[PDB]
Amino acid sequence: AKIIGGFAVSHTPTIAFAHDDPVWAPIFQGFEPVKQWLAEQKPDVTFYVYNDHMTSFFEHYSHFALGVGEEYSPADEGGGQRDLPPIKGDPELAKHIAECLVADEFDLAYWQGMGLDHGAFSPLSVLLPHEHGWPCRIVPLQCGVLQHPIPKARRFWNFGRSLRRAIQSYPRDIKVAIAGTGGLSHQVHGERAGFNNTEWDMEFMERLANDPESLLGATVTDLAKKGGWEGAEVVMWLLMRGALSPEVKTLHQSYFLPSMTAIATMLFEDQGDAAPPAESDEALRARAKRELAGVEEIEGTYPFTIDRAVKGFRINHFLHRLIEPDFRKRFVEDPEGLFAESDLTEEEKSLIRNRDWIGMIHYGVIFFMLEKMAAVLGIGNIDVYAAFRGLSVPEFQKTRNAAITYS
Amino acid sequence: AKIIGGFAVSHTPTIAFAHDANKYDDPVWAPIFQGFEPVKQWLAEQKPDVTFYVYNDHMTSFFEHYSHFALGVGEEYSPADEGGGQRDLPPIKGDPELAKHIAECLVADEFDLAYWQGMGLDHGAFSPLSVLLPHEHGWPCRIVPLQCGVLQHPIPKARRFWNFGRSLRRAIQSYPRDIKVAIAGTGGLSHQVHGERAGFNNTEWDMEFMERLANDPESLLGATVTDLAKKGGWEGAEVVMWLLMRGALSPEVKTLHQSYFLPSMTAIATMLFEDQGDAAPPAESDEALRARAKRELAGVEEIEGTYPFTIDRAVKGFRINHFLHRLIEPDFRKRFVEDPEGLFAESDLTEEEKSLIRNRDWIGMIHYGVIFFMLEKMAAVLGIGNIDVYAAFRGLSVPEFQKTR
Ligand SMILES: O=C(O)c1cc(O)c(O)c(O)c1
Ligand SMILES: [Fe+2]
Ligand SMILES: [Fe+2]
Repeated sequence: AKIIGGFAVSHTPTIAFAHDDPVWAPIFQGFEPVKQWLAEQKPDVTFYVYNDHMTSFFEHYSHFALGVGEEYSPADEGGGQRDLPPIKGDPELAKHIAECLVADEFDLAYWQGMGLDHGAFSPLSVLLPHEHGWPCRIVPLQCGVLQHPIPKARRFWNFGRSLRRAIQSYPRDIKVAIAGTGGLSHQVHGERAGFNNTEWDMEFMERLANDPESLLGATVTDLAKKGGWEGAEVVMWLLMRGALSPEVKTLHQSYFLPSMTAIATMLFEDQGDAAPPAESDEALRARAKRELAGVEEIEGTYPFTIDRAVKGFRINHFLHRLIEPDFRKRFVEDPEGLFAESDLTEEEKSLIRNRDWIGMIHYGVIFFMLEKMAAVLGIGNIDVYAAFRGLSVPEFQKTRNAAITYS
Repeated sequence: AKIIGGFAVSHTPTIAFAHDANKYDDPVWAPIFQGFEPVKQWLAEQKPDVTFYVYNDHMTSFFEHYSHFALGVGEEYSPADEGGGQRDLPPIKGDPELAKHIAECLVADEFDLAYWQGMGLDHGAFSPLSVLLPHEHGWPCRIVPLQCGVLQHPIPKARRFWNFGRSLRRAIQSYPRDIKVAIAGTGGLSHQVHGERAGFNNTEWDMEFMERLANDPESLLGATVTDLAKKGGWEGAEVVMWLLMRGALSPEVKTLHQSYFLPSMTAIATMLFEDQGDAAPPAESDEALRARAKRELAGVEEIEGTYPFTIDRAVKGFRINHFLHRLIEPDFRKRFVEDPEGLFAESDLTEEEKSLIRNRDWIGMIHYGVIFFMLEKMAAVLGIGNIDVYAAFRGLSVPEFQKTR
């Protein structure tokens, strides 16, 4: 319910290839005014804004993909999975922001179970004591900055403005940290590959702390030019800085340009507000809940909200694979071998084994995986409907105008 | 540039099913198919070049990663597997150009999108398409599928679907090419297909909502999910997708057709609309729009050795980028090293895309249409560092290049 402040930090696979000297040591302590501040505050959760560099987001690619799931392992980036402990997520804070954001006409994606690559883990494993677990929980916002067109900077800034008061209206009194990673001036493709611009970096940083809104007119061009093509991903800093106070105070501001990137780092301390907010936090809580208010009075109905998807995820994911003609062939011949290899708990196993249709709907399975499972078992949709209504298929077809069957 | 009209239709898998079984003959399905004919033939006469196609996917191609407005930008689309194998239907061609133009306009109008390709279409798409268009090897037109995340709540507000169609019109209308575009809205009508409530319908609501959608759509925009699903069943609330297509037609439309059948779980319904032009020139011009639409990559052309990864690039790039993306699989990892020709002979890349890789032609891949992060994976897979890559991008040698600080 309260925002402690947000760190802007480069994410780079070189901070992770090596870490994991005359040239390194000066930036490792341009960093830790905030192993420090992440450890005296010890945030409950960190809203983490980053960019997947075409590892877990490619064939289907989103502009603002909120992470909603329980844990996040290291994405295998082509160099094997980096030995790190799975860091926890925060589904109910994830859910709550999704409700405020959609309510304020931001179109999200939601994702679960996919690796986090160096976009997240490289600066993390240097800001955070990651020896057996990580000191806080994570709400990853994966932005879509690589495949144009992409949201305008003003759209980034505004998302941040909404996100902030989405975190403020959260009913649990915890503290949250923001993190808009990425940047700064660099290009890593084309004949321009090596470009930098430190005359811009310094202006963008001083302006991004004391006057961000003068950055709201910047097109991709102005950005691509003043900082490299890939350096325009600092739209994600205008996101992060959006969710902080109007006025703030930089209690740190390091910067060093070694090999590939301008590696900078801005630490913000959240002041209070510019005034009370226009709409109260309960009236915001009211508005985020309006679309599904009193859905509880509908019976025999199990809304597939984020919380149900997280609870359902392992059995859902498992049953989703029936679309693979090879998975679904073992499912019929050697169901146990499939079970033993799964990561399905034992009631989940029983539910499928028993073909307990109504039980899966209660438990969290979404119908359309059962549609698939029915079809794989050569029993139609109708038998599932019948079994939902505790009726025999003939007693159920009596309730329809005609008796058709289908797969 | 020309929007001719728009139709609405259920995408029940029964339609697909009754088709493949060829039941244009039996008591039950015979009148239902006859309800599709007015849309069928309107399509066969108007001959649109593109159907922009609003549908929903049913946890097939969209599960572990799940977006609201997901624009198919790719070049062609095959039927998905739903646990029983792909149906027997030709792929259907896409329209990456118009997809790219629309993408452009919609982001300008502050719609956060997703782009996707390579992925099958499930009964959401091919169930009514199989019955509305002829297809013994060859669909009569192209499509731009818009896949809507209507299943995992919260989803966009009803007014946000409407508003989408509203920008979608101006975008489509502003496309600098003389083509006929039709607009499809699929899903519904009343039905609920999970839980103890399964079997629910409401014919009264279906009829109130279709006439309202037709003759007074803005009256629906305040509708919440709880309204829609109390009135129309849980999965019947997917009719916000009819709002969206209605959103991209004229304020007034000629409703040429309407049919209703309720054989089983689903109210199988259809509406054909004829577009009636704009009865007053709009508050932003076709040229003013296009300007505002490339606005942010305006003058990008003048930047040396910069190759933006726009959607035309991504579509050009897709087969090689997909091949180079599989290097995160540890099995694909090592065949790429132990038997590259075996991996090449099994792939679907042109011979040129193969050579560009065999050569490790770093800078020739960047201009072919390969994104750098796909090479960043390729370099570290094969032993090469990124150090030589950046240099090759400039023509410099590994030791000459490092001259920087
Ligand atoms: O059983 C049906 O009539 C039905 C099944 C579906 O999977 C579906 O998406 C639908 O709209 C209707
Ligand atoms: Fe990045
Ligand atoms: Fe549907």
